[PDB]
Amino acid sequence: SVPSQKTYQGSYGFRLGFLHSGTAKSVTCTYSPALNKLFCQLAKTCPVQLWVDSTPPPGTRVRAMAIYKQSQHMTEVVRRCPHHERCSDSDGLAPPQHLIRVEGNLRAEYLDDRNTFRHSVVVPYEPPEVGSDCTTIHYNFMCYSSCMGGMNRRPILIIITLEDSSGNLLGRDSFEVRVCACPGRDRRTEEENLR
Repeated sequence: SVPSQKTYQGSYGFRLGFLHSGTAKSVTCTYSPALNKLFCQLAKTCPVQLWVDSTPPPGTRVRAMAIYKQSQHMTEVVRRCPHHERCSDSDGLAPPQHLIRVEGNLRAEYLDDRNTFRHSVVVPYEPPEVGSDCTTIHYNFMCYSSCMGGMNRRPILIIITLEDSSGNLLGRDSFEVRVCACPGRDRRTEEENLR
């Protein structure tokens, strides 16, 4: 089967937000609203904001999962390539096979789905701190889009789900991601091509 990607704000008005990082050659992570696509370097910090209109219940969680964007590849589990899964760059929590990691959250849990074999990483939703209007999760993406035997140049979508304590859907949003050497240039290029 295939995870839903339908945008759904739900009862709490859940949606993502992204910083405005620009397209300088030196940028390590940058988001294109026109393409709904994040461009980032390998394993670098990718801040993703969570916005809500009202605070969901204690025990609410936030899950991230990757799927292939093209329909003909969508049933294939997105995973790290045969090189990266064996490079012993584990942070002690994330399984070496998982593309998506959460950085700096000791409560992050990594799931290998017993039925679909898909990977995901889930954290507790924390309401914004004092003087803050949103909550930010720092993600790392642990393979290049180009990795042979892995993503193999195929585009992927990251699905972020707000879920209750049982894992039921409360909200959903998504963005494409490209992991590449020069996110600034690739964003500029793809946006030009779009135009």
